[PDB]
Amino acid sequence: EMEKEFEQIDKSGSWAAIYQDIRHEASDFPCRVAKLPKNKNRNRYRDVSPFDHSRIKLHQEDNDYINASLIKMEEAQRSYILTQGPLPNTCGHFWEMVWEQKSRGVVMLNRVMEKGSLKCAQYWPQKEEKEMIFEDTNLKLTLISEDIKTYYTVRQLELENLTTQETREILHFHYTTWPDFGVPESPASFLNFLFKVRESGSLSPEHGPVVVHSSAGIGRSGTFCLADTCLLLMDKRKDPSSVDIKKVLLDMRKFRMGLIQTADQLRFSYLAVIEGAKFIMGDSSVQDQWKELSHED
Ligand SMILES: N[C@@H](Cc1ccc(OP(=O)(O)O)cc1)C(=O)O
Repeated sequence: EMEKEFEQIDKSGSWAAIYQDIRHEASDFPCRVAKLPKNKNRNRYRDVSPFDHSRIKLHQEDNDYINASLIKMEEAQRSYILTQGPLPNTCGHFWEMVWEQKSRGVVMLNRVMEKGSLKCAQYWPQKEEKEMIFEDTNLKLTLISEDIKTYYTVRQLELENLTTQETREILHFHYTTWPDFGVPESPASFLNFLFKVRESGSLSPEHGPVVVHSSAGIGRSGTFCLADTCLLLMDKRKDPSSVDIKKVLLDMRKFRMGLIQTADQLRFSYLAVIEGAKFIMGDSSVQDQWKELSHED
């Protein structure tokens, strides 16, 4: 059980060590392209890059680079694209990637401004009268409507390939209360938000991979993804005990570096998967409790 392990680590107060071990066993693949001099201004953080093997390639004959990675979870049969918070010169690229990869949803786990600094460009329109047109990638983006809650907002955006005039609806799930390098207020609010994304179809296989991002695209992003895959893995068999969280986090780190930034985010991942397992096991009432506990309205 992950719960027995949880209790053992907790009793022994060894989340730091456990996490140092993950950091030490994590894959290390080259990030040659991320490091090319022509891509310097396309990376927000010097120490956070996409491995070449899993990076998302833009279909432009100019510079196909974007700081984004495809986390392809074989056994769980679910993919996600983790990316950094778009920079002012990479918002067109970001939306280009969304169009090309056929994503239906974008999960934003950070705020534009955090800790007195700009952690991500304002890459989507905050009002409907004012659409965005990314000239470099020939795309148009319009806010259609938004549903603001206490700690998150869900937006319905319309993305148009100005070249073909094809149009797509993109859902934007914005978690506005998760501290950079922190953990959510409670498993309840996080699971409530996670099920909002799930219930939307965004995570479905009929669509391209959902784009998940934070500021670096690894801390809060990794946390979100780890919990989801773990819950999906136990869902296929209705067997929470067959899931090894550390092992799952490690398979994910083969696709992108630094997934889950602190020992507490790791600990929070366990709490979230343990609590979410109640639902997986047939107690669907727990979903209503998360809503309550979340205090979304
Ligand atoms: N380690 C760098 C870059 C970094 C930023 C954010 C971060 O987490 P998040 O993916 O959750 O935005 C991880 C790393 C920083 O501390 O500024």
